[PDB]
This record gives sequence, C-alpha cells and structure tokens, in this order.
Amino acid sequence: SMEQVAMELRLTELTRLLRSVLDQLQDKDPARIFAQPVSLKEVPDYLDHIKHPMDFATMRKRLEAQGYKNLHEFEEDFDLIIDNCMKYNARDTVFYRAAVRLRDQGGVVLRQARREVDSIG
Repeated sequence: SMEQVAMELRLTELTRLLRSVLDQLQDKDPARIFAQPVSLKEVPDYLDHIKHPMDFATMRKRLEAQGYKNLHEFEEDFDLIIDNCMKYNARDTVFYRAAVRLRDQGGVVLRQARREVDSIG
C-alpha cells in the first residue's frame, strides 16, 4: 500500500536522525569505553551482574536494521549503556566516571532530538 510506504519513509527518516544522534553521543566517549560489548572472555561473570548488556556497536546494528520504532526505544538502549556501567563499576573508577560524563553530555543532545522528533513528526 501507499500508507505502508509512507510509514516506511517516516521510519527511514527517524533512522537518519537517530544515526546522527548516535554519532553525537558516541563523540562524548572519546576513550571508546562504550564502543563494544563487554567481553565475556575477559569478564566471565558479567552476565551474573548485568542482565541486559548494551554498547554502541550493538545499538548501531539495531539502528541499521531500522530496529528503533521511536526515540524512546533508542533512549532505552543508551540508558542501559550508562546504567549497566554505573552498577558493575565502583564510583572511583575510570569506567564509572566515563559513564557519568556521557550521561551528562548526552542529555543536551537527547533534549534537542526529542524536540526534532516531535517537530518533524
């Protein structure tokens, strides 16, 4: 149908905008602490602690399959990156501190993304 196509164009354009959001958030992680999944070879107990692992590469795979239907789903995954890190790692660690800084800096980017998603519809 034509409606199905229109819907798919909307999803494509959201994917475009979320790709730019993802790039902006990932720049706030210049150490690349959140770039890849936590290695279960190197942290073999990780899944005993963290039930839903997340990282920027995994988000990018979902994004490119057009797997985010709305900004809420995308934000859910970004918050997992931060919150998983803040639980597994102690406050005095470079990992925890990196997550705080990513959360604080990403806030700005996500605030305007929400306005753009609503604005463009």
